Formats: sequence, C-alpha cells, structure tokens
Amino acid sequence: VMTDPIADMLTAIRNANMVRHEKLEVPASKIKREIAEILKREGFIRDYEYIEDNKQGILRIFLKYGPNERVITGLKRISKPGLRVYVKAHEVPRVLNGLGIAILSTSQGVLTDKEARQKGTGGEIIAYVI
Amino acid sequence: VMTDPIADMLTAIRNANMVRHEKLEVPASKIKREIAEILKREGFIRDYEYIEDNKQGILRIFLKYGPNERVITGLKRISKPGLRVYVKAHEVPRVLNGLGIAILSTSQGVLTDKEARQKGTGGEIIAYVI
Repeated sequence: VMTDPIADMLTAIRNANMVRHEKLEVPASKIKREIAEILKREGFIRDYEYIEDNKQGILRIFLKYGPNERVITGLKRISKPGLRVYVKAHEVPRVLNGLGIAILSTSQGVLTDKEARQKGTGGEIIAYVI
Repeated sequence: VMTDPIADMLTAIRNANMVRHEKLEVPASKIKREIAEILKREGFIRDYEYIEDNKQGILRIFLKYGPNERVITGLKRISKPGLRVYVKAHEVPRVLNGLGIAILSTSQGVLTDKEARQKGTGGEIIAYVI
C-alpha cells in the first residue's frame, strides 16, 4: 500500500467531521474500501456505499454524530514515507478499550490491531482512529 | 508433533545429568535432533552426533559440566495430553535473560521462544529448560 491516498481520505473525513457534514465522497480503491469497512464495523461512521460517476469509482461515506456530538475524535495517518511504522506479530499493540483503533496493512489484508493479534500477524501501522 | 518421545528424551538427559555422565544415546528423530541443536546452541550441552547403529539412527549427546558442576538446572516436557500449552504469536513469552528457554513446535519448525517472536509465529510449547 501507499499512505498518501490514505492521508487524503483521512484528511477529508477529518474536515467533514469538523463542519459536521452528513456525508462525503472520495475516489474508491480497495484499501480505502477496507478502511471504510473497519470504521463502519467499529461504529465510527454510519455507513458507506460504492458508487460510479462518469465511470469513475467513488466511495460515499456517511458520518455519524451522537445527539449532536462528533463520534470521531481524531484520525491520523501513521506509517508514511520517511517514517515507516512496522510491527512484528508479537509487537502489535494491544489497544485498550476506549483508546481507539490501530489499522495495519498486513499480508492478510487491512485489519485492526485486534484482528492482527487473533490472526497472528504483524504489519505496517497505516492509521489510528479515536 | 508427539510429546511422549520428547518426555522420554528429556528424562534420559535428566538422569544422566544427575549421576553426571559424559554422554547418553537416544534413538534419533527430527524433533529430537531439533531439540538437541537448540540445547547445543544455547549452551546446555557440549555437542551431539547422529550415527546409524545396526541400521538405526542414534543421537549421542555429550553433556557439559562446569568444573564438575551441572550446566542444566531443569528440563521438562510441557504440552502433553490433558495439559496442552498453546500460544498465539502475540502471546509467545518474553523470557528474561537467566530464566530459561521455552521450546515450541511451530508451523516453521521447533524454535526457541526468541526465534518464534523473531519469526512471527505462535505454537505449542513442548519443553522448557533452565
């Protein structure tokens, strides 16, 4: 993978969350879709859908707000050019409940720190969400 | 892997260590030879050799003693029927220096706890030596 397009997606979600948008759109890709599935699965966004516009693939993300407040507190792109963050299977962080989610790019795909541990794999930490 | 023949090999080493014999011989096997290598590599035994006697593979193990004192303090078979000890890659023990070595059967072969961590694998803990 490459974290630049990932930084782009995260920046857009960040910005949309600030001004409280109900949705946002970003060019689709497999990894971006894998990230959206995780955010959705972990209750950070409400939903997402793949859409095509002028034959261009797009991911439409629906943000989630509790009774007026933002559900996403922060999103950060981690491993990046010049500052790679790789972790062996044994070193995948055990992230406490309530402290967020680490997203790893692994040989078995994009997984959360919790999935990586159950699957017994390490990988590149590409993002953190809280 | 089957642990009984491992128990049997470790028992013979323990007995020979108690009365302070220079060496012992046990029927050879892949796993048994793998344990011998690790024991030799980790400084617990002096050396070992494979020979075929009357068309039967034999592992001759040479014990090590400091100026008369024992080098092996304890060695036992761990995972066994009714007491299986399995560890995921993330939970492979971090054995401090001076506390011994855990030996596990992994999909990548018989490895010490340190090698399993380095290789990104979990497994069944078959023996422990201190």
